[PDB]
Amino acid sequence: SNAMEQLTLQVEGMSCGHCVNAIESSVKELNGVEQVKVQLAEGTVEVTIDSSVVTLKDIVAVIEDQGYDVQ
Repeated sequence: SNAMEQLTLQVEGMSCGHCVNAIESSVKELNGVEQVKVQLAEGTVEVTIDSSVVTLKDIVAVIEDQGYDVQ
């Protein structure tokens, strides 16, 4: 990570526990993502990303494609 920003995404669509693993990897699998904190009960995912590699849009695009609404 060259430049890691800690971003917290509010997530509409995680009603189940399997969603946790799904979305966390959906971000994590993306090269440039450092760590992901998927908070199922809170409806937020706090991700540390290297914005010198992965973009914010990349994160959102993949997450929503997996079936989540994130702001």
